[PDB]
Amino acid sequence: GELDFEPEETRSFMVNPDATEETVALFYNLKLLSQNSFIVGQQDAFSSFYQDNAGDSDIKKMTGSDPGLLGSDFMFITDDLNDGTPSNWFFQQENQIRDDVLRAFDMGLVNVFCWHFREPFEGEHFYTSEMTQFQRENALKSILPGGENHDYYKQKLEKIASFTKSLVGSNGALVPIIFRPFHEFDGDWFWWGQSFCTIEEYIQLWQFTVTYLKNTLSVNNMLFAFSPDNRFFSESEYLARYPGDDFVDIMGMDNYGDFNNQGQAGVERANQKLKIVSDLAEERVKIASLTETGYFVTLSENGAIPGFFTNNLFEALTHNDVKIGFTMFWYNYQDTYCTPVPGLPSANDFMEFVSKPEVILADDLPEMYRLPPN
Repeated sequence: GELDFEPEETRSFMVNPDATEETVALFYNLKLLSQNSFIVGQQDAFSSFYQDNAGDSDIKKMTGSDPGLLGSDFMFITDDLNDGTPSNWFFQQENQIRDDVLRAFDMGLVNVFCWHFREPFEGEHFYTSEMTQFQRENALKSILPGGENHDYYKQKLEKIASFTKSLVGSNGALVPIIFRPFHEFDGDWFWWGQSFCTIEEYIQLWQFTVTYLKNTLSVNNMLFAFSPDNRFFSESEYLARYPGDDFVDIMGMDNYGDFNNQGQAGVERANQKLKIVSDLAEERVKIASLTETGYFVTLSENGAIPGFFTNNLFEALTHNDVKIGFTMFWYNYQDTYCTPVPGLPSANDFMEFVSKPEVILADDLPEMYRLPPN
């Protein structure tokens, strides 16, 4: 693979040119490997398992290798009831997340965090179907400067910052994380969604958040990822609520709908939308990504899609010279899986997929946190 800039210049293409050396290396190495390959990871790979069969990650049970990327969530870390102490269940979750992230970094994996941020008035729900009309219509407005919950929101960012700056690997370096907040904002299922705020409000929230974390709180081990769901067909629509090249490192999208038993038509839609992201990332010197995907199987309800991984997902990720740094599956949980373990339908198909040269799991990860010389 080849890039149009030298490693030593990477800082000039980053939201935070003062990032730690390992965070700069992560940006460079993701951009470089995206020319012809991509990392595959999974949300909660070290703590959430099909049928709660704990031990190795399900991807390692299946393939023999851990995933190349671990997804985690700030949800429990920012809960109103997380008091930081050992008896507290939310703190126990925070500590387990921290241990899994440090384990991932020590093994060389990439770490991505999303944030299922419970709305600020009562702190109980992030899904709009579960909150009141008043909460839906006013949650995001209330956290902007001038909003009645703005100081509350600053305190949540301060907790994200203190957690993030606490992540020290076994090598003594801070763990770089990709932070992907306010995702899927083109849908209506979260309170930061498009029916509940204007374009200007969403962009103001994004810019305030990046600047407060990077500048006020001096968080230097973070890359920033922007990701709608799949509700666009053009560059202009993808960019509708984009906060600007000074505020985004990773251009992502989430896509389950085009894979949900939609045939080759859905595969084509998924590839076309990812190509838009990939084209914009090439033009703006960003990293592109399919930040969430999967086809969820619950054997008492539905079955696997024949050739899903090899013929559907892989084709969408590669056809027409798509360039992405990584993709991530959602978690496996109880009787529902989106990556198989041995003996389940889609296991062979998954093996064929992960054997493709483009796919990078833990065993074939580059040294992502070392910058090569010029």
